Amino acid sequence: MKSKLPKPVQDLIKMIFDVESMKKAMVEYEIDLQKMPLGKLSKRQIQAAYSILSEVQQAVSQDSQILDLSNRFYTLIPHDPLLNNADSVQAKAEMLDNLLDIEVAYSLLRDPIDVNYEKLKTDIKVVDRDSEEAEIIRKYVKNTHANAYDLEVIDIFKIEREGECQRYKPFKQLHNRRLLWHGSRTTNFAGILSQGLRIAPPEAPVTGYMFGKGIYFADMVSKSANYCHTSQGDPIGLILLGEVALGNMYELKHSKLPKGKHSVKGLGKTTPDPSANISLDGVDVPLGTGISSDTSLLYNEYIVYDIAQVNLKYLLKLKFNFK
Ligand SMILES: CN(C)CC(=O)Nc1ccc2[nH]c(=O)c3ccccc3c2c1
Repeated sequence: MKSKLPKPVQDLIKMIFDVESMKKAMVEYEIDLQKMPLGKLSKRQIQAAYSILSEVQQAVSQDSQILDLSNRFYTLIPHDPLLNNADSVQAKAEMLDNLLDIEVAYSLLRDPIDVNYEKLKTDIKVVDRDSEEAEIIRKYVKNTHANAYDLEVIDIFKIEREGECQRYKPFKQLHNRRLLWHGSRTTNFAGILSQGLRIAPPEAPVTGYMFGKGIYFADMVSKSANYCHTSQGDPIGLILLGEVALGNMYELKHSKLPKGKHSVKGLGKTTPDPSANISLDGVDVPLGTGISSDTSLLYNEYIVYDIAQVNLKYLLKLKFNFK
């Protein structure tokens, strides 16, 4: 029966639950879809591939011994590439980080649009273009952009994740609560809305993460926009905006969080203008233009090591221009 959901929401549900986009990504990840289809994909083997990927990372102590386990990974994950380098492990690490959010997407998936919206267990409300919050969101995109592509906001959604507010409740008393970006691939978003924003498992190798396993954020929209993996063919992507209770920040230029700190701030070369900082709802919004800050980073990085420190507030349907 005719759904009463708005068109930008209706079209977003079609986008985040696109079966063809999932199979398309599996082809691009070189995965042999004939020996392992989309359906026969299981979490039990993804987690097993990780514990074998971390064993290749263990081959730091000691070439014939490495390839005996390197090919054993290709036994679990069919491919249609020798894993000995640290770069080779990180590449397959990002693949499994993406594959798991597709296994979650197709698990939920297996009128129809209204069932899928409720399957995600989230309230997605469209934000009007004339609203005050739309100007503040559009200014944050236009001013915190670094120039190889141009960004234009197609839609703004106020996303209310089920059971996230009561989870975020104790961290709301923390100081320095900022509104930061989290960019991810269009396919992962079905899992990001149901399970939420998560941290990498202990099975996964630590080599791939600069500041260890946690939830990574940025103040510059362009930084997170690169993690959308958008091309000339399909330029539409999805980026998030979440309330991150940072509090006591551990400022790093280059173990686990000191007794007293609550977050890590990887200092960068360029920071959004602090004299142009708006404190909307008692939450800092660094929508100023990029000014200069020894630092081994592009721009600033904000990492939290507790899933509850995050409260996903907005969602943006972005269009990418290629010059
Ligand atoms: C630490 N890594 C690059 C491995 C990885 O796949 N994680 C990952 C995965 C998704 C990420 N998304 C982001 O928006 C982001 C922003 C600033 C810094 C990092 C990220 C980010 C990082």
